[PDB]
Amino acid sequence: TYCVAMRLSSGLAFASDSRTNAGVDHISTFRKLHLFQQPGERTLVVQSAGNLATTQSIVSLLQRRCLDPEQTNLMNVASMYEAATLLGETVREVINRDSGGTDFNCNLLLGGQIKGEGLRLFHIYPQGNFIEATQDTPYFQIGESKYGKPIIDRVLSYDTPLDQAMQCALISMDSTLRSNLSVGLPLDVMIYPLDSFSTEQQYRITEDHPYFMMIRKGWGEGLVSIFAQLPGLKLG
Amino acid sequence: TYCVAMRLSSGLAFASDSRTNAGVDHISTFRKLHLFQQPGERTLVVQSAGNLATTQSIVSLLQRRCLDPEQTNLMNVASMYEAATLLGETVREVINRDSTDFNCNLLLGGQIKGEGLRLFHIYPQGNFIEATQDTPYFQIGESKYGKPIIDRVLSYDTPLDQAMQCALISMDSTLRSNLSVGLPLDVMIYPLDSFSTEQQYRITEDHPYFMMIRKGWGEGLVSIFAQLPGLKLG
Amino acid sequence: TYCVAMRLSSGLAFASDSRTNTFRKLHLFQQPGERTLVVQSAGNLATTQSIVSLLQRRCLDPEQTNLMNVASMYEAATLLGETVREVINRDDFNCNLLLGGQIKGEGLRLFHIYPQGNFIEATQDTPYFQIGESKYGKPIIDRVLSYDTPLDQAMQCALISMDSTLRSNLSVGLPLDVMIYPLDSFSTEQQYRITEDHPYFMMIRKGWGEGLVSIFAQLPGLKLG
Amino acid sequence: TYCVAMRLSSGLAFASDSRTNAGVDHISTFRKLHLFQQPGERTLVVQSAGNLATTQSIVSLLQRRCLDPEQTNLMNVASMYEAATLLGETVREVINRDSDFNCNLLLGGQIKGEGLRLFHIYPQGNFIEATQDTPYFQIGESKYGKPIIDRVLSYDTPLDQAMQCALISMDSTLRSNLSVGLPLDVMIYPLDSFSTEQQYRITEDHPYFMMIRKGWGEGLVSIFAQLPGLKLG
Amino acid sequence: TYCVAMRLSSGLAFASDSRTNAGVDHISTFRKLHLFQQPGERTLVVQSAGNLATTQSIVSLLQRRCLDPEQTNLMNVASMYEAATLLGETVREVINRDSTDFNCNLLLGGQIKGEGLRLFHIYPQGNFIEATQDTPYFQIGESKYGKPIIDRVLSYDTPLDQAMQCALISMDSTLRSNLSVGLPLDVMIYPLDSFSTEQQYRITEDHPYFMMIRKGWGEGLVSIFAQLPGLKL
Amino acid sequence: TYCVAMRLSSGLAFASDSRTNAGVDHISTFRKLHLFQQPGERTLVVQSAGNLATTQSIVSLLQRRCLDPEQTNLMNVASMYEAATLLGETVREVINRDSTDFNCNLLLGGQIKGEGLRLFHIYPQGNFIEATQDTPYFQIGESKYGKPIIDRVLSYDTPLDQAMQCALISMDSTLRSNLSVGLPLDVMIYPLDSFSTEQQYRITEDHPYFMMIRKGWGEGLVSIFAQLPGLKLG
Amino acid sequence: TYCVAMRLSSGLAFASDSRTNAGVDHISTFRKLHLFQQPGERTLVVQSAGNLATTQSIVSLLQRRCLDPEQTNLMNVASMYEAATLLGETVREVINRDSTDFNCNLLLGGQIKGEGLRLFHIYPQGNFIEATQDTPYFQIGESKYGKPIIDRVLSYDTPLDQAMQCALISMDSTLRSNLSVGLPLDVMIYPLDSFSTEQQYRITEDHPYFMMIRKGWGEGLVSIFAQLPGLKLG
Amino acid sequence: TYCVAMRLSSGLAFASDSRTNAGVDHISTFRKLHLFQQPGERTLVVQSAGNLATTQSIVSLLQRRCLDPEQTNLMNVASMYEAATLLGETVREVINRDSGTDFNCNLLLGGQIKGEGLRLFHIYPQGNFIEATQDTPYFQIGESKYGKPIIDRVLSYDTPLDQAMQCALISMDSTLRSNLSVGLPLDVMIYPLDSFSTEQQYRITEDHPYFMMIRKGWGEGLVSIFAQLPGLKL
Ligand SMILES: [Cl-]
Ligand SMILES: [Cl-]
Ligand SMILES: [Cl-]
Ligand SMILES: [Cl-]
Repeated sequence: TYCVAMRLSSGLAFASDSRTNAGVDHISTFRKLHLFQQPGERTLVVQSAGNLATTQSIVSLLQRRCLDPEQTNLMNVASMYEAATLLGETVREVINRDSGGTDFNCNLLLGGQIKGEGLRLFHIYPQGNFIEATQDTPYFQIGESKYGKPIIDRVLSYDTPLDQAMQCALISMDSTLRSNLSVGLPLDVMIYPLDSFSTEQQYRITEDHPYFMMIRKGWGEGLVSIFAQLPGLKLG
Repeated sequence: TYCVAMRLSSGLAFASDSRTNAGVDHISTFRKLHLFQQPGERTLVVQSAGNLATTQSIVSLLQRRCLDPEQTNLMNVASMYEAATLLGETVREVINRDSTDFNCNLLLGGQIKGEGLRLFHIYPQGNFIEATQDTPYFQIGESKYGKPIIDRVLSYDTPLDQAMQCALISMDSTLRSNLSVGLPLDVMIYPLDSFSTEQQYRITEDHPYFMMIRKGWGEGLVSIFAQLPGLKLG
Repeated sequence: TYCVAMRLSSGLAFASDSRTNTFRKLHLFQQPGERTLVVQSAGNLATTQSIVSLLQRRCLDPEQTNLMNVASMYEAATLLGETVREVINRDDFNCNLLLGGQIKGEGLRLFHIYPQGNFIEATQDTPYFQIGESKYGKPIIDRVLSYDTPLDQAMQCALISMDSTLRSNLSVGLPLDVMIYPLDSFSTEQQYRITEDHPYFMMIRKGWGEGLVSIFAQLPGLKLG
Repeated sequence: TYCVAMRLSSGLAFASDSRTNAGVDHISTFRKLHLFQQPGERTLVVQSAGNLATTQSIVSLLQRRCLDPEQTNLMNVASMYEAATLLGETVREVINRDSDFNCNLLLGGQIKGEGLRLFHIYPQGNFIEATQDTPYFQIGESKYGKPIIDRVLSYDTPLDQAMQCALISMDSTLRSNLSVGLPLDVMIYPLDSFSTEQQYRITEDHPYFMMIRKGWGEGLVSIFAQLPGLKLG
Repeated sequence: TYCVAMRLSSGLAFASDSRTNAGVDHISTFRKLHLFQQPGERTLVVQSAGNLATTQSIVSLLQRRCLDPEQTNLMNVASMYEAATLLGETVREVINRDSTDFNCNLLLGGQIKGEGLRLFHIYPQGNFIEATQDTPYFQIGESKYGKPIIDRVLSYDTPLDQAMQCALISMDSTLRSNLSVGLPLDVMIYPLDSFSTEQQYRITEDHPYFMMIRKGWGEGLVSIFAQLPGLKL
Repeated sequence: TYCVAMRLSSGLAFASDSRTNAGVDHISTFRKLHLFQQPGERTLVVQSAGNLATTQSIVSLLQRRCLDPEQTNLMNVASMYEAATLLGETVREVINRDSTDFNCNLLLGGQIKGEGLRLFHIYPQGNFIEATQDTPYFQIGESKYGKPIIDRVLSYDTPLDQAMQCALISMDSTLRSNLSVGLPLDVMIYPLDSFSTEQQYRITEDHPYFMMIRKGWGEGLVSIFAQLPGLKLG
Repeated sequence: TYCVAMRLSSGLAFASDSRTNAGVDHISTFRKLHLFQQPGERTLVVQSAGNLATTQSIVSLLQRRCLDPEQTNLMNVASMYEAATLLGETVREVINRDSTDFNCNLLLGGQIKGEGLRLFHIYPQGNFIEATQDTPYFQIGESKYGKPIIDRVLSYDTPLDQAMQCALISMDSTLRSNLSVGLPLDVMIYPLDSFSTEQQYRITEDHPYFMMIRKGWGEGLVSIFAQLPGLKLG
Repeated sequence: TYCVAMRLSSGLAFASDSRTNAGVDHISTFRKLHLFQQPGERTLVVQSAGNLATTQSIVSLLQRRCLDPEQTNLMNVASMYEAATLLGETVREVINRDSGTDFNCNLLLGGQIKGEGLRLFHIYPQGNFIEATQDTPYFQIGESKYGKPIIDRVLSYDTPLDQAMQCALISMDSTLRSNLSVGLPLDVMIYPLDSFSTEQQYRITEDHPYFMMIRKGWGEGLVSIFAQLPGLKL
């Protein structure tokens, strides 16, 4: 479980793995990127980490309540801030129901755009409160995140173009996949261009995916080449 | 707090930062690489992570007891394995006296004449594991930031100087990404059969070569990134 | 005790053994033309039988939430959790449940209920759940089952899985209770009890066993150098 | 962690994975098959599962005590049965010292003057011995790989096929539980040979292993497809 | 996290750092100086300390409610005092919803046309105090390191540029002594009656003047120390 | 309440204020610097902060036991480390008997013949940390006001007299910024290998040199500020 | 925080300190004597003690509302009793809004034309009492230290100049005895039927007369003690 | 209830009132100065404040246990420090029994045991305690603030015994005049250094000539000093 989200001037980039810990001996594939879409009006992405029972319930309840117009839901919230308030309430609702402790805890990332607004990205905590990405901290990570953090800090900034933000996300994934076996393919990624309200750039990245293979091989080879040509060690 | 140690065919490489959390409003610099040296006979290195009160006491006890020939100490143990057994005992002794608040992790590496290079990781519980050709390095403290470069370029047959280059790059990525890790560094190269502590160095913010390799690595990465083939998710 | 449930595009397949250490490990909550719910049990027998009995007894009370008047399978899963927690609070006794079936107005849904009373739902990415002594029978499921596998081949997969389990672990034993639930059918017709004398089960086991021995002998010779 | 050892009429076959759980967020590669060899006189194989620190200490102690003739060790114990008792004592010694800390071990090989013997040593230090009717032992994550062994292995199965059976068992296990992983360490011990030459490291790039996995998988899918149609009525 | 505000006769001076603790392994840069601006009419500065989720919700709710003319907001309150009461209400609202773990402190300083400069310190309870000529500045966050130079050099009558200087030296000493406080900085000079936000600046580690003033202060101090009379106890 | 101790290459420097909060409406003057000295053999300094009942009891018990040769005391401990352990043990003894209300912090520094200068910070839990060359000083009590000047000029190699000057300045800024700290002061300079407590001093409101250095420092700060480069942010 | 008010035959005398604790570790200077003056028609003095946020809100609300003739305010109330009532109402208003730790005490004194001098003590609950000839003064804050001198020398008929002397001696003893009370002071003499704030003063540490009255009282007192008859309790 | 004790170079001075609140409508006279005496060997004085029932049970238990040589008691403790420890144990003892802050008390314990100097303690309701030093040479319990200013301006560690008792009486007089919870008769005592005697112990009644004398002299003395002060120059 590793999800990352980036809020840039030109749009948002999302990447999630799918390797999930369901039990003592139950390691399986679950989608960790879900969409709430009203074409021409809103595009919302929810990413999951932590207890699978908890996050599946949060997504299911949200999806179900989207069908009830007499209730506050992700289709009739006026802004991304209200979506975050709503996500947080649902987090408390599900955790308190399942509880009798940190066992049922989750973290969520919520990102997107509602027509009438700019891009917004939030990190929701188990307590139900949340923080918002700014230009100074333009990305969020949830799950096993430290292996993939150094490359984002090296190359991502608020003004990084979308395609490069996504290359950065994939490289971040590559380093994580290589270093921690709790994170695993397939991947689910998405690029959201500003004011597009489009879900066309949604992709599942498997091991057989030709481009992910190439960027991994190219990056790896580039690094090994940089390393070999480093000037000789002079510690004295 | 981040320490790494590497056991290679030609020797050992050690790198430790010095930034320490002693109390919350008390974050300062403490050395996390200590030496037990017998010129021509043994070279043993201890790296510290976790509770500062606990690690300092363990090291002091080991240091005070090296001066007493009538008890087991790091100067009279016969193998690195007995050295590990002794460290393990002392951990349990210090933690049991002071009382996960008082927990520590240690790295123990070097050579005692008559045997090859050995490197151990000691746990709070006092048990330990040993580095092999398949898993030839250990990290303690805030280690994940710095792990990918090691997995990408380090193996048992990496020459000492490149292993040290790898450690420094590992530190660089850690320094950039987590503020609980901080300069100065204390690093050391132990060439096989040398029983020397001569290549022990303190790396400060002004160190010319550390500055150069960080800059060289960073610029190298930025260029590799820029030259990558265009995104094709379609 | 070993139970398996599969959620495919075209329907659901369930298989449970019955040896305990005979008790039913597959229960039906049936309303013809409206809903078909299957509950499977593994783990502490006292706990599981208590949970199942409360649920059945409450089906007789329409003024209470029960498996006959829940609006969706999601609510069915929520109810099961409440009952799990209710029994826990009242009284190690680990239990696991599988909940699968269909309520009209909704598609096929499948849940794994945990001892803590929380639960997960099967997806296209993870289209089956196992409870009980499950490791012996997992490799064949991974080899041949995917979300779009036909019901009959899914049931064949489940049976071979039982076979490997029956052969390897003596706490799992005949008879079997199995069921094929076709999409939108709301039927319990393809529910069957499989005993030692069942002709087709005998057939697939010998058929499967012989094939594997045949592939094995036909393998290219060992070359480890 | 998954280790299997097979005792046959013609020899022994051993297969171990190497994926190891050393600590929280520390899954690494460690060899789980170690050898105690006396050319022309003795060949002993020890396979490890469970707590890495415990098993490593046991192996290290055994290796170190082999250098001392004034002490009971795996070089001077008279039979495999005495070797098993020796392992068991060492298990208890290390566990009591380090005290969760539990391990399971497999012990197999031949001491000159005796036939092949194979033992499974438990964390309490006791042990059981392989027979002709139950001609293999497994430790670690073993259930996934058990059915294929029961279907095709017997006391009289030749060594090459026994090793093939181990490899398929490893394959179903690798595919089904991510705690088990490549590289592998395997070994074939021919009866009366006292040789350690047929020991191998199998990495992901190993051609025959790539081949046998591909061959077995395709075969299984063919048998499944050629099965008679479902008849539950 | 360290923010300071100074209310002087010729204007207001503000300085904020950006190092923030969002989670254990999440120390990041967040801006801690926010503006509510109506050209020619009002300029309001809000500084943040304490829980980030909490302070961001407070600022965001206020920003959103400014777009609603039918509701009390920072654009239609008549005095800086009503602004402060409004802040306190938003503080209690956020704390109640999200739940000292969620506690925050705020500084509110600025000017509404028809009134002089006003500066408030808002507490986690939603009540507040106001700066006077006797107590002309407030600090929030990690404040003790930087207090001695302010008490030493600042008074109600200090010219604006010297007040900003005091702030920068205050900041330097804090940076030098406590690692929870960190660059970049956000600073602002508000001259009396200007209703202007032009003099707002981001100070990075590369900022030429900040390097200069730190250097001058540091060498000046080291020279003062050396020229001290020899110790006579 | 503010205490600071510095361990330098040439000796140790100590300074403590005296303003103590003993009760709800009872803030009075109490000594926070106590000496255990055996001429020509040992000089040990203890500084106290936290609950007055607790620290006064710890000091009296240590003094009581110094008169009994049949039990471990500060007069017969072999190293400063065993002394720290003894302090930590006495802290736990008093806290448990009297019982965060009873908590205290202590500083312990000095020299025992046969070893170098050693300085410890003892925590209420009874464990402790040791000063090193990288962190050559400790503060207890109200310490943040007085830390920056120390970080600016103090180093392991600062000559003794300057270390004391730095301490007095630190004390001055604290006195000025927080009313829980107050004159008189009790200070001491311990030169390495001297084993003398001859340089212990009480600094009152009337102390001439302290008056001179305060006004001298204050005037100096104002002059430097004024000669700073003019503000240019545009 | 210490405030006193005296209602005498010839007028009123007021004195307050300024030391305020606004939060933990935030002890600073705040005015605790505020004026509401209508030249030739009213002179009202409000003195503050307790929670600063509470008292500052009370005074600010009162000041703002004086600018609103459409509302009851301290400028259009007919008598000091109506003023006390309004003050009590505002006390409840701020305390109920902000919500025992938001509590404050206030003194309200002066004269509104058409009635004589009046002085009130307003409590946190919003009710109040009024000074009479038998109890001609009120104190708020840290008051016990400065009470004996008032009881010994103050009466309803004490002249204004002597009354202020008593208040100053009351402060001196308090300043010397409790560190929550501190300079500068704000004092005022209000002569009967004057309606003037001409006699409003800030007393600093450098204030010539205050230094004189303090030294003079202190010196004289020590002299009295020396002239007492020898102790003979037997 | 007001008790004060002074520890000086030449001896100790004690003074206590007797007015006690035993119930809301039960305000009575009870002695608040008790003696534990061994002629030629020790003199201990215990002074009482707070809950009478608690205070009476403590003093009685100490008196009763003074009759049992097989138990730790105030007659066989080696030092005053051991006596304070004993009182604290008894304070906690009585409070835990009676509770199954209403039952809280404060105590003063002062005197001399042969072989030791003068010692004075203030015992807290928690059973912990502090000791008087040269820096704080007296303690007060009960309603103490009215009487604190005269002691601060007149008492020092080197103050002779007679002037110290005089200082205590004036302190009592001011308290009497300012607070109705404190009342005559008084119980006072002067203990000269190394005397181990209870002869200078006195009951001071309303009719006591010398106290009547010292009150009138001081009252007149103050009023005259007030009268000759320079006129207001604000
Ligand atoms: Cl609902
Ligand atoms: Cl020892
Ligand atoms: Cl890397
Ligand atoms: Cl009257």
